[PDB]
Amino acid sequence: RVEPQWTEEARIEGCKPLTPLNMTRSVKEMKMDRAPLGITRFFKEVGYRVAVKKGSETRKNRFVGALIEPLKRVLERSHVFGAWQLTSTTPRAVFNIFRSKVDKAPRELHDHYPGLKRFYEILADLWLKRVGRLRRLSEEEMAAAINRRGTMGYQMENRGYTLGSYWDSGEWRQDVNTFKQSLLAGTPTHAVYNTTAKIIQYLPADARLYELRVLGGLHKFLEASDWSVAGQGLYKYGDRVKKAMNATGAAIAEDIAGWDTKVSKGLLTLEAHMFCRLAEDAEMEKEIHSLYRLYANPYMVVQREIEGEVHDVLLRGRGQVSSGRQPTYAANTITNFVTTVYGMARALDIPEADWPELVRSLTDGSGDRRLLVSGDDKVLFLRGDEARTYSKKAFRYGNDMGLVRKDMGLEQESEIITDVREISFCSHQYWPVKYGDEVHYMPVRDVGEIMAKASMSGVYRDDTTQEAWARVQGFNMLVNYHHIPECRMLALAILSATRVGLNLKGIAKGWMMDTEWLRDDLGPDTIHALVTDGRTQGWSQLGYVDYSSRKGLLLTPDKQYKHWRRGLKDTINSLRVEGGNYKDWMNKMAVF
Amino acid sequence: RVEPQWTEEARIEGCKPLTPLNMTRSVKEMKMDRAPLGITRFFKEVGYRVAVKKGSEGTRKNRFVGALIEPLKRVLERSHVFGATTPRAVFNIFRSKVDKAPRELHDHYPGLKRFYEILADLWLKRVGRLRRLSEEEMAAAINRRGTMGYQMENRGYTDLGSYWDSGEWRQDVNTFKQSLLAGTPTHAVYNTTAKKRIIQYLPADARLYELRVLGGLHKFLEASDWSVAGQGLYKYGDRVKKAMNATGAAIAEDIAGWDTKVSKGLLTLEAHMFCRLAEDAEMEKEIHSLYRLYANPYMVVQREIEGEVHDVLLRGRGQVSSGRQPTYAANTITNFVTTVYGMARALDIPEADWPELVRSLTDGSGDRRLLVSGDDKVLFLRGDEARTYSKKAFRYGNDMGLVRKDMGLEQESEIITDVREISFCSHQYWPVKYGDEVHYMPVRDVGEIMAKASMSYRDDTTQEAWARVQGFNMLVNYHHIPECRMLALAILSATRVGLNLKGIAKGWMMDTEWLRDDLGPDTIHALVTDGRTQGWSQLGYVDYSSRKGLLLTPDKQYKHWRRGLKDTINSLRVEGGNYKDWMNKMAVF
Repeated sequence: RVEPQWTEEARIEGCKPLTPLNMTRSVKEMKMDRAPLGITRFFKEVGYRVAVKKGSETRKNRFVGALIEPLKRVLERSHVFGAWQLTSTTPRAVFNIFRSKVDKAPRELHDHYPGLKRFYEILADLWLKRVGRLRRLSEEEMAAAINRRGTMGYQMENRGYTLGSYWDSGEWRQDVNTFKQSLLAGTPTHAVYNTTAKIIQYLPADARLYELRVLGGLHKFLEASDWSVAGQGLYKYGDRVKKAMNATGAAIAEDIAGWDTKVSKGLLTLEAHMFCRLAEDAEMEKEIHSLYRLYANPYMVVQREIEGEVHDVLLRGRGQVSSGRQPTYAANTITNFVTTVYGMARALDIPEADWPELVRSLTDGSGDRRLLVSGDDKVLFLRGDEARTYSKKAFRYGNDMGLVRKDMGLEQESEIITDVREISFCSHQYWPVKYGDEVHYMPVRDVGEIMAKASMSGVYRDDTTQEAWARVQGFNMLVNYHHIPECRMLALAILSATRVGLNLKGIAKGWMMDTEWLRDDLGPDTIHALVTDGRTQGWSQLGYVDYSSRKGLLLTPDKQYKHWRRGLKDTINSLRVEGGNYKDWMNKMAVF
Repeated sequence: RVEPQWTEEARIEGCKPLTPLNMTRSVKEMKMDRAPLGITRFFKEVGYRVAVKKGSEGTRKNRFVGALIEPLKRVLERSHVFGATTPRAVFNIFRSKVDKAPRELHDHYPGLKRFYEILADLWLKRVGRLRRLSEEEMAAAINRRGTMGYQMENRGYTDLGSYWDSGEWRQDVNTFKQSLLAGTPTHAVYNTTAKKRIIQYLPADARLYELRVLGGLHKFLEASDWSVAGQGLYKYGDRVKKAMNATGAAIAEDIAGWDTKVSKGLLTLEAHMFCRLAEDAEMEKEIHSLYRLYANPYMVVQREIEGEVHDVLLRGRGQVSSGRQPTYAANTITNFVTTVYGMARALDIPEADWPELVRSLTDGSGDRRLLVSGDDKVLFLRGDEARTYSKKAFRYGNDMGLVRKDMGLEQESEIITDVREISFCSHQYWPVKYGDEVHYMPVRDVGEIMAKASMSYRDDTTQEAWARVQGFNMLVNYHHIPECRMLALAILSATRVGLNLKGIAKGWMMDTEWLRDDLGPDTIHALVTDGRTQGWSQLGYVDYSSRKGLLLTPDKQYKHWRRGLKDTINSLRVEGGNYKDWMNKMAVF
């Protein structure tokens, strides 16, 4: 049907264009048994196979699901609970979703690249003074970050055991090394992204290792900058927000709808060029620029159903951001920060001569302008009069680049936030909680979502791997939500109904970062050392949210709520295995 | 006066001789001017400098710990080993402790080569080849607070840890790698430190080199049931008790001054075994070249003759150095092999049966088990194979130059039966009940325990952190000793919450994961009984009837100390500091 046609990529002065590489080698590895059908709008098709693969995986946890069963009435009536009921998605839906979310052409033609280039450079200059050059990741740094439970792709489905399994075999070593030769020469292998739906776009197991080896060092600057929250956990997000409000007073927190599909190849060029000025050696400079030649103009495969014939459809795009690659989070955060500050300076009449200082003040954390970035999520903190000017003028600079704000008019003025408790960052709001003599702001979300992710899971041994997965969520719920009464009561029930001495740290190694507090000997002072650095101690000093705020996103202490609390004891015992080493009631650690 | 080493270095069939290296490069870095005096008997003198420097140090009593255990000083001195530098006196120590010629001539080398090889063969099949240590791996093991040596003291470098981060060691170690690999090695003279026991340390450049090649020896010792490398003192007891239950009779003999009694011939079987275990052929040259400096070494020691202090250069042969990363690993394997060889020769174990002995011992199967840690061992045998070993085996040791401490040269070994009287790593191991489980936990003279916590002035927030670190250690390893738990709890109550426990004093301490302010009873449970127990009320003690001798008795002075522990804690408490709630409420008053 429709055949794709798009505007030519604009070239940017002082930048190296990300020219496409010869991808004839990688398309060999897919084997389409037919010719294109051309039903896509942005993505040009190359061919379709027939019923080569399907997409399957998700069960409710017996331990968590039984503890929150008495609560299922209130959670569904007043909260976002049960909104994750989605069977293994049929290939028709994965196509209509791919056509209505990713089949969009980014805006690659706009005159904001000159200003955006200098902001990328000014950030690159500050980075080199205070952190240094981007050092490649060694073999030990990769292993700590790799997702051990990952599929290696159809392209290496034939090779053998399937990611952690092949990290121990040792076959990954020359994989990454053979890919350096393939990419810089321009004939890369295994460079077609795979598609999964639950649209995540993932690559084979190696090259991920190449990306992590070359672009995993971006983590250092984000940790060292007051505009990023890399490394720290949710329990520290709130006090960061409260610090920025006290200096500014007005906050603008806007989302971009489908950020991954709205990044242009030009932004991807200004990115590489910034990371080239950060590379350690000249060889690394070629490695970053050659990798972004594959990052831009990608190739991928998607399925469809078309009333009978499940197909395997290869497609190619331009300049879009890959959902499943590891170092994407770092790049997204940097390129968001840059695009946002550029529009801010353009709206506040900040002359270019003051731009080198603006980036330093924002990275150091001084001045009437503070910012907080984390992927597609940002909160801009500004002074009262500066925030009103940002509201009436700044959206024109975002819309030129193709970044349209979600649930808002194209030229609608930004909403100025006054109550710090109305600031949405990393899907959570932040409410004040009393810790002894100190008050800290702690992540609050709809309780329904919280409990839904603790119950809805892929397993490796069903039970006793499911039990371990239950208390691992129990520990997470106690560390990050001990201030919500419902979540501590549950977390302590989960910890009481699950066995002492399971492979907690060993299981869920890929997803779980900061696993230091995932141990059976955890106690109240463990959370204290995270929240207030140990300056507090005791269950009696671990505070809760205000009573007046125990509503809305959080549960109300009504008759149904009391009934669930009453039944928690019995349910814990109904879950306990005969003669298991079960910790004492962790529920005796909250006053009834 | 005379220097007649003339012990005619032995030759071993099938081994590469440890030929001496050209040390003309290293002696220049010593800047020696005067002529030898030749007071040494084994070590050959080359020259001495004049009073360039001396030695200064501070062994100070911790204000925090010392004040807590002061009411106990009366009884600790009456009944225990409590209360226990001059360049002149450093020399006369080194003359009576190190200035001894090792026995290099004996015909036990053929049999010892095979045992070195057959263990080298099992290790290749069960572990693999010896892999060099990466730079990260080197960091996790370096002692950050160490001197870099007199040769590099002039550079301005104040301590090893700070200039380990500079990265300039990489150029230092590679350039030094060329010298050692093909003659005229640089920075190759060992330097000496007093320890009131002469420590022999090598410059920071070489320390990193030996760690890069021979640091991976740790792994092989972790895979074998005859080492305790890696595991903490809280796991030593149960390892001893497991061996007793299969054998019944134990023999624990110490060698007096083991470092000074190893011969170069043993160092040749050492190097060659590690050469048979090296990953590549280049590593083989690296291990052998390093053992060319290890054998026939050079070193400088101070002395005071007629009121003149001198830096006296000397040279020996085939002795083992204290300050090396691979020395503990080597000394353990070397101790293991010389021991098993003697046991095979005394129990009449055919040479055709030796490959199974070394496997049974590594796997931990049979009526024959061994426990090795540096110069320390306990040989576990059956009741009647222990009677044969006691009467016949010392002759094989005495031939190799390894004479037993405080025993007759040919005196019969003493066969031990009571598990609680076995001595491994300066500790005995008494049975303690952890709920329904019983585990053997390390005991020792309490006088020696509490002394080390006191390091026996001035204060510093590192002196406070050093007391808290000693208090967490005392609580994990000696909570069964009642007095040590009370002291450990008193230390934890009088030390502030939130110091840099893990950061400072970390270099000597290994496995510091439980050094944390949120420690609690189940932290010790997860160590002793893998978490199968829980709660203070399940953290057991030694038998009351055994609260005597090595341990304190609950007499009037002990109770008096207990009463006064409350006020002493407070008297130490800084105003307005976050002090962990009385960790002493966790014991019965």
